[PDB]
Amino acid sequence: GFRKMAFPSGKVEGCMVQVTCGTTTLNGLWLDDVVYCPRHVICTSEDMLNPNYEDLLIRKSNHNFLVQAGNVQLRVIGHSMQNCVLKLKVDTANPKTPKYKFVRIQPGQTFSVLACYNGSPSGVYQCAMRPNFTIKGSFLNGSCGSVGFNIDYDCVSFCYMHHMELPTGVHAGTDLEGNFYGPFVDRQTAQAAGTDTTITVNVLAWLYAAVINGDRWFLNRFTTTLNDFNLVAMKYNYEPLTQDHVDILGPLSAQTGIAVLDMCASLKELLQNGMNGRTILGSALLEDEFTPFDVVRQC
Amino acid sequence: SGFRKMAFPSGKVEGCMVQVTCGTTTLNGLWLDDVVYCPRHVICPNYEDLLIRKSNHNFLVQAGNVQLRVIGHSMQNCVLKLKVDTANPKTPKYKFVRIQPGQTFSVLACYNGSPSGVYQCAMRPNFTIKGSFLNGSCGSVGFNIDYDCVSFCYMHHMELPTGVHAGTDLEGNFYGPFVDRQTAQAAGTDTTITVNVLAWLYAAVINGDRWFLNRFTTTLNDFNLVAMKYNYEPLTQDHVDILGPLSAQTGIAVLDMCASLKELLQNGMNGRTILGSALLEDEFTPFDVVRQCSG
Ligand SMILES: Cn1cc(-c2cc(-c3cc(Cl)c(F)c(OCc4ccccc4Cl)c3)c(=O)n(-c3cccnc3)c2)c(=O)[nH]c1=O
Repeated sequence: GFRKMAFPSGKVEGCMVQVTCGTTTLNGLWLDDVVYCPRHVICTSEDMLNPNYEDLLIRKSNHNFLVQAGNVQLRVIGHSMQNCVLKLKVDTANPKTPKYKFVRIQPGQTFSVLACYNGSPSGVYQCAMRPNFTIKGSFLNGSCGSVGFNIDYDCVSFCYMHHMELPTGVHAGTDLEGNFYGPFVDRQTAQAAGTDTTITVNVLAWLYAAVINGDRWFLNRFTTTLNDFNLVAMKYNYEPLTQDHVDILGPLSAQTGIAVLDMCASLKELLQNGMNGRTILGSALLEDEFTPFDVVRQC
Repeated sequence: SGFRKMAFPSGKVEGCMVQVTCGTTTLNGLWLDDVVYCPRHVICPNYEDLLIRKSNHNFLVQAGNVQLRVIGHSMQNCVLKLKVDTANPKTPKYKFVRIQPGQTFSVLACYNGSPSGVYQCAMRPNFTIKGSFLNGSCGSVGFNIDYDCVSFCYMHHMELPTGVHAGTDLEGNFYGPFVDRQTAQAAGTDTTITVNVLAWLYAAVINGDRWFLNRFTTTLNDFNLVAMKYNYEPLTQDHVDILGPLSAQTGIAVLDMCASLKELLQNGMNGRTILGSALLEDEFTPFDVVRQCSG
């Protein structure tokens, strides 16, 4: 069938530690001899509205950072800040370090989240970067420093580190170079996410998946132009579909024989009619958290 | 805040997955101490005489890029136990358990000894699971983690025509009325897991999705007569007491929430969603909702 699978979390579990600074404890990512964690681990609650992190970090000494992997304590021998991520240099390389790289992902892209509390992982789930650069995750207090990743062969690509929960209940974070996804800042001042839209190219990939698994009830005889489609789909809060999106789908189009702009016409009709009580691949809603790359891997 | 289908972290189980090959067939095996566990249909039907002709060296056992010499074999129900020359140094604290319909577990899907994805499943009332499997997945395993102890509960044996999957516990007993043979087999008519739907409505409330709540209450009998009408599972008194912790953390008594559910069963949702779903979700247990939404 088609289930939203996460990646096996084992390679990431071996990297999670807890980082303590004063009364603050959150999770860090231990790779080689560096521990990475959100820089607000150094913050007090009075500084939260307008923290001066450079001013706060220059006042800290290595021995102020208690880093703990399992039962073991790690000695911090250096520290530096990169954008919104703090990098704590430690005196012993992590022997469980996998092959890895850091990558900045784009809206529509999917990844797995290892939700951790006190450096101990508690669950893993699949997630997508929304077009408004938030993620609809599942995070409790203490989850800061949890990370999102993909696994390709044996290479863990780290793409997200969790920093905060916005007022609307969605989550905001940075890449592993500390740059936020979206217009957010690690400050407790008012900030709001742009209106969230549906990831059109992902919905289409999911329909192609439905056709591959046997389900054709939503297909119609029509075709459309790219500009006719975008004019209709914008009215439903769908992301504009670009010629690049059209190119990304070509393999699935070839595999099923339905041209991309035919499938677009079926999606136009589905938006107009709703499900009429039916389901596609076990869902009564249009699914937008499977990329074209995903569909092919599990189909 | 937020609510997701969440699996247990699979690291403790990844360290136990291996490929087993008998002739042409290659499927995944579970390596604990000095034994590899896998479905007995990898020997291919009569298995008593079929296994008595296979020698230890009929079974190629690859643990990653290393070879395990099979030095013994044994069968327990539908599961093959291959004794190997050396114990798995990554063996977690573990036990074998059998789960009940309605209970959930995580699944580590493998392909040629290679674990490739993890997802959270529920044992259906008809004893099947709606999993995502492609060829090579057999012997992929289901488990729960509690503390540091892995409870293994599921080993996958076969796909079914409906797209659902059938398998055994780690002692080789099937879940449901299925046999590991090429015979044509059909899943029984499924039913919805009522206590899970209710735990999920509780998760929706905890997340601020409150629209489906109403002033009323009901009775188990009046409610249960509407469950049978909608192909829902009988709600029992044990179910109510199990939903107790959430009943307090929110102020919604369980038969109050049942009035909400009866009223959603009757009239559906007015083009509305609950926790981003257009359907009533029944794959989260009361325990699942607690471990995720409070601590
Ligand atoms: C000390 N401390 C702090 C945290 C921690 C900090 C935060 C957090 C971090 C930063 Cl930089 C903030 F600007 C922030 O104000 C949010 C806000 C309030 C009002 C208006 C707008 C905004 Cl944006 C919050 C957090 O959001 N969470 C969290 C909670 C629930 C789910 N996910 C994340 C947790 C922690 O986990 N451990 C630990 O010891």
